[PDB]
Amino acid sequence: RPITDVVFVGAARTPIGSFRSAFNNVPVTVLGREALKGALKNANVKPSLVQEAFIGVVVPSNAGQGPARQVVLGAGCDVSTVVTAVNKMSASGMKAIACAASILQLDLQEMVVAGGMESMSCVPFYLPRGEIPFGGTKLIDGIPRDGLNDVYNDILMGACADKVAKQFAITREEQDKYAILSYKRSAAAWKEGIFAKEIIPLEVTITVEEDEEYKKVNFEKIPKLKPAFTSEGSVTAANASTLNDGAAMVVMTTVDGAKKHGLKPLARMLAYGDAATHPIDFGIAPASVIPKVLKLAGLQIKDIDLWEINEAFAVVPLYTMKTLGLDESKVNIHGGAVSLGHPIGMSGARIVGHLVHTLKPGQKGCAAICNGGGGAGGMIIEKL
Amino acid sequence: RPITDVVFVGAARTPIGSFRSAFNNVPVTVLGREALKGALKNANVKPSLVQEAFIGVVVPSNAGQGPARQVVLGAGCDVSTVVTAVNKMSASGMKAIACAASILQLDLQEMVVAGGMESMSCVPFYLPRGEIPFGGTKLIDGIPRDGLNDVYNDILMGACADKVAKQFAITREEQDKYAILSYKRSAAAWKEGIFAKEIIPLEVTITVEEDEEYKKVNFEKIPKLKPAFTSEGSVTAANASTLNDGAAMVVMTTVDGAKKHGLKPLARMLAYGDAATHPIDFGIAPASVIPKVLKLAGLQIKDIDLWEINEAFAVVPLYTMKTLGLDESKVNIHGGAVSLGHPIGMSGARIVGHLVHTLKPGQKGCAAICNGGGGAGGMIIEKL
Amino acid sequence: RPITDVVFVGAARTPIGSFRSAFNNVPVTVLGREALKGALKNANVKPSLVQEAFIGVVVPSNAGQGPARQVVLGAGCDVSTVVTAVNKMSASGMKAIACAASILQLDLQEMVVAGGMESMSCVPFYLPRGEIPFGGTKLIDGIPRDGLNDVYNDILMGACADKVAKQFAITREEQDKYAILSYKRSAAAWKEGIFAKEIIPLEVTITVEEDEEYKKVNFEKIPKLKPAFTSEGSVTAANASTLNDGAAMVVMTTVDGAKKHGLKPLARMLAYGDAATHPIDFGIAPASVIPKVLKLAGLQIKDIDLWEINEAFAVVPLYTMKTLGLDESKVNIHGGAVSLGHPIGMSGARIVGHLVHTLKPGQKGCAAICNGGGGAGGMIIEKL
Amino acid sequence: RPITDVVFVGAARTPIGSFRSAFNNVPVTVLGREALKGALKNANVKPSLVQEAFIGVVVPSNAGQGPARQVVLGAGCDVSTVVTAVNKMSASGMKAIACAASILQLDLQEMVVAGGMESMSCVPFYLPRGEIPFGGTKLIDGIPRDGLNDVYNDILMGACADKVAKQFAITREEQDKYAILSYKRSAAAWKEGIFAKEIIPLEVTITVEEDEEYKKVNFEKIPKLKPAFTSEGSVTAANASTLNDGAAMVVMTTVDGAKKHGLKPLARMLAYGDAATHPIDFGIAPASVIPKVLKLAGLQIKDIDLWEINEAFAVVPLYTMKTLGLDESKVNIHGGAVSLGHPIGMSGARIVGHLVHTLKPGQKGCAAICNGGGGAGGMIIEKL
Ligand SMILES: CCC(=O)SCCNC(=O)CCNC(=O)[C@H](O)C(C)(C)COP(=O)(O)OP(=O)(O)OC[C@H]1O[C@@H](n2cnc3c(N)ncnc32)[C@H](O)[C@@H]1OP(=O)(O)O
Ligand SMILES: CCC(=O)SCCNC(=O)CCNC(=O)[C@H](O)C(C)(C)COP(=O)(O)OP(=O)(O)OC[C@H]1O[C@@H](n2cnc3c(N)ncnc32)[C@H](O)[C@@H]1OP(=O)(O)O
Ligand SMILES: CCC(=O)SCCNC(=O)CCNC(=O)[C@H](O)C(C)(C)COP(=O)(O)OP(=O)(O)OC[C@H]1O[C@@H](n2cnc3c(N)ncnc32)[C@H](O)[C@@H]1OP(=O)(O)O
Ligand SMILES: CCC(=O)SCCNC(=O)CCNC(=O)[C@H](O)C(C)(C)COP(=O)(O)OP(=O)(O)OC[C@H]1O[C@@H](n2cnc3c(N)ncnc32)[C@H](O)[C@@H]1OP(=O)(O)O
Repeated sequence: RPITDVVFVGAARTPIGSFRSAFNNVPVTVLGREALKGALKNANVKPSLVQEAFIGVVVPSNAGQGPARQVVLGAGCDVSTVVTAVNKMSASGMKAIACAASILQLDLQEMVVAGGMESMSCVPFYLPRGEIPFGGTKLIDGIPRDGLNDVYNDILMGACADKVAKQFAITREEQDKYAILSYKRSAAAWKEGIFAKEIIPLEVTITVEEDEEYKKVNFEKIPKLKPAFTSEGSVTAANASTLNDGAAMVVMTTVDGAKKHGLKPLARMLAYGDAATHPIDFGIAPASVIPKVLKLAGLQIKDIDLWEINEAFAVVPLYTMKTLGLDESKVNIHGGAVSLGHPIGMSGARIVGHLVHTLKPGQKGCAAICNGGGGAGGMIIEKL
Repeated sequence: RPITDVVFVGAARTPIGSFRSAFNNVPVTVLGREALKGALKNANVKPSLVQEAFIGVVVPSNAGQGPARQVVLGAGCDVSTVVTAVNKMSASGMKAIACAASILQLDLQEMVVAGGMESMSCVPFYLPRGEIPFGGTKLIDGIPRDGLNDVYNDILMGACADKVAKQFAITREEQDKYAILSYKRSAAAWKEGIFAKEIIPLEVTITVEEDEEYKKVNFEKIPKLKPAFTSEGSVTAANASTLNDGAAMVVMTTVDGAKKHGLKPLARMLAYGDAATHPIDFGIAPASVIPKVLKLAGLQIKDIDLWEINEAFAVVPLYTMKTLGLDESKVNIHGGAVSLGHPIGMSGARIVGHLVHTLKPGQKGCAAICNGGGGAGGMIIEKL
Repeated sequence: RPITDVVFVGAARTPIGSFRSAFNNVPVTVLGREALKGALKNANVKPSLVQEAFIGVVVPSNAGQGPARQVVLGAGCDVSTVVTAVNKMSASGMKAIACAASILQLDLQEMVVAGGMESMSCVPFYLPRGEIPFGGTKLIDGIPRDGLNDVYNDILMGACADKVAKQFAITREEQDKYAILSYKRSAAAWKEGIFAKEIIPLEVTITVEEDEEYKKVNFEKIPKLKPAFTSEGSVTAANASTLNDGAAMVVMTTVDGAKKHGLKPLARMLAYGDAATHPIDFGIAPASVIPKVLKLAGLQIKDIDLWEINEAFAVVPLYTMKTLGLDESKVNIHGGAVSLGHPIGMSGARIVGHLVHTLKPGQKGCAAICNGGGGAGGMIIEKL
Repeated sequence: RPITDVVFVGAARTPIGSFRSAFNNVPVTVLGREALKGALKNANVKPSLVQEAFIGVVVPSNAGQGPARQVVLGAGCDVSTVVTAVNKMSASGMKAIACAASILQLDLQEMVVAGGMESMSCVPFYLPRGEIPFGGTKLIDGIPRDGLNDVYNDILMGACADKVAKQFAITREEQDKYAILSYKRSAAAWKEGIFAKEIIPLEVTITVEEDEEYKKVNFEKIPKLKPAFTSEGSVTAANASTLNDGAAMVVMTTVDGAKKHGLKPLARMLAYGDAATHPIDFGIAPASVIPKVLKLAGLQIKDIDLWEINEAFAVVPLYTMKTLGLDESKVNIHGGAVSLGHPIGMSGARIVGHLVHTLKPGQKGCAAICNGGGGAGGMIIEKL
């Protein structure tokens, strides 16, 4: 099969909750379950048709055995469904979609689901096994420990971004200008109904139906903030992604599978892949994966109508756009992780699902998402 | 490409350590690093040639950001290497190999490594985020919580095995006879040098060069033990797999990649896949995945020379053999997880690597490994 | 020396804070320090004159080394001051005063301070030393563990009170009537300025100057509440004492010491002592200690103008009054622990200090306070 | 009464166990129970005659409600018995005896028990109440937190001793010579049967009948050790007291009570008291309390036949002896806390009970014990 036989037939996501707020105490598996129910409904695919699932999640500690399996069975899929979880840090939700696409192209399955999820609010603290040391010991926070602290450099992802920003003269002022644009774009998109196709609401009693993060902004305060990660840094709490909860899922099949069940293909796969570099330099990895997947698709930069370059920090889209010569009016046009937030296992799936829904038929979209350890995932789709 | 273009060029593993013993306080990332270095040496592949890695690991809590990445960089691979972790419970090490095979068949990479790892000794305890409730709360053990307790039935994997055993009249005595055979087969294999090709030793100061579990047996005591999981049960500490630490890796390429680099293919891929059923019934899933992968390879039961059916409990090989009509003299002939131990992320890779080394040229081997949540992975290879 | 040579020259207390409210995160040592500064100021005694201190505190875990010493040095006393802490559960603050009185009567010191303190809000959770058990373990709440759970019966103090209430036909209705009277008396006393002599305020920024608990009442809801401790119980959250934070201190000397420093004796000691019975029956112990200290003072029930019978539960003053034939109009006339709250190490000192301030000159007051394990302290003073 | 009317009629103690060794996991209340039963048996006093108890214990966290009460009821005393715990750090066991003596002299009771206890092995770790902070927090060790760290200087008691040693030229070599003498004196006393009168054994299954610490010595290694507390320090693990478990109790009455019950007085009280100085200087406090209690008894240094100056560190007896001009052949003649160990709540009672048994009729003994926060207790008795 050619890669273009792989089609997306549905996509949905939860709202993104703010840290310890809307989805406080809501396990990641609940979020994933509701996103998957939503995606299957969007696809008009009954859960019993799903043969296999790949779900990204980075720090599922204390969510119980096989949280990806919990999601799939919770969404009503049959126990015959095959399920795997993947962790590629913030690329997890995209890599899950890639793995699903690979088994479809090899005709190993016909109907598959994929996506990503994270509850950063529910990440626990750790105590090591064995003898508690005389004199006491640290209760370890799983978020920096397994999520956000670089092992090799022993500094947070944001401090890595400070390094890249200084090296490439990406100023505090440019980062704040970009952050403001992201917040304003997120608000405009919500007002225009842009997310209506892709959002499913949750009851928690309250009903959560809107992204929580993007109203949490004070434009006048942004240039006044102190550096958040290093003493002479440029990255701040306003121009960095936030800690968040959410899930995003897609339903994928082959052209034959769609015909067989009378489904409407929403988009098709053109290319996917990954690139990596030094851990501290994850911020430049999207600029390497993008040419790689363009080449796989037989396309050039001018052929992409919309870019989703995950806003890990304002630093990353800024580096990527300037280094590759991208038009900012075609990049992250409905906001991104700086203003919508960043449940790390979710975001890679969210930005792909967003392109599936928001591209006009015929248009091509490219998503690129950097990840801890120095990587980035890339993916190109064509709207149908 | 055809699946038969996918070839294994190397395989290696650490010894398996017993719980809180040989590899006590040794992070999973150290174990995986040494297994990966060993596999690359076995393949005569310089680490700089590795383009992508998939590594299985089930409960990596508190091992730091991106433990699979830590392994790959620790082993000397270039920062350009693409890395993903996978969790399919005890099938993780096998599913990783499958994912690697898929991208090789699609010509998305040429040189890939895959495997699995677990340090059960280093799994931590959890405390949830937020208010410790008045009256106190439970400090949670990550091993049952994220590893071994079934979410849906709220019983341990061994209690699930008790259920399957009683349903299908797999007696305590049959389970004990199988357990004794496994311990004896493990000791005989060690004495005969069977594992010399696949083992790499580790310095921990001690040198660990031998599987620690298989000498921890008293044959006369085995029929005297009480049930380990349920009051009227048949599963015991002796006829159940143990808790362990270890890692296993393989190096994979295409027939063209092997030619290009002057490498000797050891084995080729014939088929891989997965099946699943009700979570409590994971023990019967290997009996479903085996016919599935036989059909994918165009083979019958008689065409397989060696079976590796992971010994999660003696129950599982016994059910599988009697349901499919397998010859026990061709099943788990050098022992298995009851006597060698079961680092859950490792075992699916171990049993495939074992077939790569121990099959005679021209022979075909089938590996099947059940997993929490109701699944099993399957794989068939042919020795060259 | 006769006991009547022992005189009180000052007394002060903090407001009582509600659980995890006004004094949340304020260590017990801060509360004790401010109460002791206040008492010394009330006495017109410079801190350098204090020779010895006894301070009651029941659960000082994690308050650091020698919290009683911390209080004394924090209040400005010289390092030459001798300091001891005592724990007699809820009798601690009274027993501390008794011990101080004993060394004054023996002329072993001339100027001493005594009192009680507790921060129930700051009591920690416990994890035992050594190997954390496989499968997890309980994080133990210090409040029930070291404060409120009876060791012998393995039930809470309130469940003990249910037992005594049922045995002596002290009804739910009588307990609620008493609880209402306590809340109304507390409010009336605050409005009338009754506590103005004895209270010192604290800055925490906010200024805490009033008892927090006594406004936390809904009179209409009281008869509607469910039992709080046992399924068919009579004790409820409204008619039981609450969990609270506070400290109370007194300054004591001999008649000669007062003359020497030109101090005004506020009251003199007539008798003190203790009685005890079966742990579950602590509620009847005040009725035994009262005749004991009356006999020591050469007095009868009619000779006491005011009674302070600590309101551990409404059960306890009710039992005591009816069994001894006391006039309720002379008992706990300005409220008590049901409505003002009950920092367990404090209350014994509070009720004595209250009598020191609120008796008219010439009048005699008797304080009696039951305690976990089956005890009660008693004390009689004469206002001067 | 005169102080000389107060008589000791019995004394006993557990062996002292080494940290996490003989009495590992044995609650302090068990140790105190057995010591109290033993003392009552030594006195030939039936437990039902005991009217009141004072028991010292410094860090009873997680030992349950009212551990002193648990000891008294566990020993078979009547529920009518009045019970109080006291904490004066390492003076607790002595101050308890003082408090008992005071109420006997005032004729408030006739038959009283007193002593001290500690299980340092069972001291727990602490987690504060409320939100675990983002980023994690310290699991606190109760031993330094509530036992051994000075609050004001934020250094351990051993670091305070380093300060006193350097200020007064008490050399490493002098401290080591004293430590060696203590270990040798302890071994000689054990061999000579010195402790046979005062020890009661315990079943834990093992029988513990001997002090565990004094054989844990290597004389040749002592001068080779590194400082234990400060980089340029003189205090080492060998010349400092150790962490230990144990309990010691006495039975006390008046000359009239002894006559009434046909008991033999063993010793009489001559004086008791306390002194204090700056917290870091607790090591010089015994040199202040000794002249104080000598004056109270109308005695001089030459009138004392045996000194028990608690060996918190070798520093403390050395300072005391040279400052007061004491004859070392009369000081700690059967070893002390450096070689026998130092359960902090126990030791003040142990050294007084030891004098009760080991003094010859007509001899006078003085005990002095320093304590955290800057204090020392002192006591003088006369053997009958
Ligand atoms: C490797 C590939 C990747 O994807 S890396 C990305 C992974 N994710 C991350 O690294 C998450 C990084 N983010 C964080 O760690 C947190 O959000 C950080 C930066 C630490 C901020 O947390 P925290 O300090 O708790 O936030 P805060 O809300 O209290 O803000 C601090 C001060 O800044 C202000 N602030 C914040 N946002 C805005 C805004 N949009 N507009 C105006 N002001 C803002 C807050 O008001 C606050 O101010 P103040 O100090 O209280 O006065
Ligand atoms: C879903 C797909 C899957 O892969 S499921 C499988 C995943 N893994 C698991 O589920 C791990 C299951 N195993 C376990 O949980 C533990 O190994 C269990 C069964 C609990 C045993 O742990 P534990 O009780 O600590 O072991 P233990 O060594 O103290 O043994 C208990 C008593 O039995 C004995 N015993 C043990 N093994 C043998 C043997 N081979 N021969 C003779 N005797 C044996 C021990 O001597 C011990 O005896 P005793 O009670 O001390 O007298
Ligand atoms: C041995 C000698 C001694 O001194 S023994 C005494 C030592 N101290 C103790 O034993 C403390 C005993 N008290 C306690 O343990 C707690 O205060 C108990 C009883 C458990 C209550 O705690 P908690 O359940 O958290 O309180 P809550 O405020 O949520 O109340 C529960 C429901 O009752 C109500 N309530 C309470 N007080 C009143 C009142 N004064 N008037 C009207 N209603 C009241 C609350 O509104 C609450 O109602 P709801 O269930 O939320 O609808
Ligand atoms: C304020 C009034 C007071 O009463 S203050 C006193 C209160 N109590 C205290 O302060 C307790 C002070 N003691 C302690 O904290 C511990 O005992 C300290 C000093 C920290 C020692 O603990 P730890 O380091 O675990 O001991 P350790 O047995 O491992 O010994 C360390 C090395 O020294 C050696 N050592 C020890 N004792 C002896 C001896 N008697 N003869 C010869 N050698 C000795 C050990 O062999 C050990 O050597 P190595 O480093 O393993 O080679």
